[PDB]
Amino acid sequence: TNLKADPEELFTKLEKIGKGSFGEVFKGIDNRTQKVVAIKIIDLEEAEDEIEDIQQEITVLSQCDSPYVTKYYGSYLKDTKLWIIMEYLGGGSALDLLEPGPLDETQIATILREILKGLDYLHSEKKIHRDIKAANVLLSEHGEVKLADFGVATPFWMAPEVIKQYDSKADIWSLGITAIELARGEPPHSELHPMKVLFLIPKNNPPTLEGNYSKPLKEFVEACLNKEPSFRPTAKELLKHKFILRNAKKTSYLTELIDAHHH
Ligand SMILES: CNc1ncc2cc(-c3ccc(-c4cccc(C)n4)cc3Cl)c(=O)n(C[C@H]3OC[C@H](N)CO3)c2n1
Repeated sequence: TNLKADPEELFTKLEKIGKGSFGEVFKGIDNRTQKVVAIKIIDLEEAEDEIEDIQQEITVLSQCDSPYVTKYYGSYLKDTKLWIIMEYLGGGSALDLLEPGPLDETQIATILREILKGLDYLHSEKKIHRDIKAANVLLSEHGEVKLADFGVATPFWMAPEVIKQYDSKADIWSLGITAIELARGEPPHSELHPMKVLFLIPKNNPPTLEGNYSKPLKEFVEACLNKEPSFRPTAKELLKHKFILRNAKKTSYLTELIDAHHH
């Protein structure tokens, strides 16, 4: 977290690539290497109790060294603005890639498998992602799949025990919801007011995947979406799930999904 270096000099800020947590995010250029980066700019005068959450997310990202976690390159403070520099992933989010139409089960399994590799990494490091969902899964222009936007230490992807106040198995529930989101376009209860969903997730039976999907995909979802966390499999075990093994293919095939999105 460098305090003398000037980030206007080190980076060229390009177009906004969305609003993230706590500030605007820009495509940018590292002027020394010409590599494309993602730049989040947070106004610290506009942040109340958020500054502690920002620092905690920086710390966690700095401790991750995995091809399945968006890389953190550093941060800078210029007058009142914190610049956070991260790996730029040109494929967009998995949520973005749902827009042209439905994924097939090969694409779903490939994305889930790469998410599981990230979760296996994090849980083996004694970390919890805490916000697994399609919008937080970023793809490189080559089809590599990475996790982003860790949750701080909207309810639709939250495990019931998280809502009732848990461990890494909460990520497995969120993965199940993400599986449904990748199959259907949106999570269970997405039509409902969030405050309704807050009491439905604890109260109701767990969601199931409805529609003409393979039984292994439906069983993948069911295994993740058990109200009892100890009954959920680990990420390691789910990497061997028949749905994953029978359907996932090379990640480079996902470039066809990325091109379809830039139709
Ligand atoms: C479309 N390619 C693409 N490539 C790469 C990144 C990277 C980040 C990123 C993540 C997290 C943070 C970060 C790190 C520590 C603390 C705090 C408070 N934020 C900083 C950035 Cl720079 C991003 O915001 N986006 C955009 C986003 O929009 C929201 C969506 N949920 C995920 O992607 C990216 N987008």
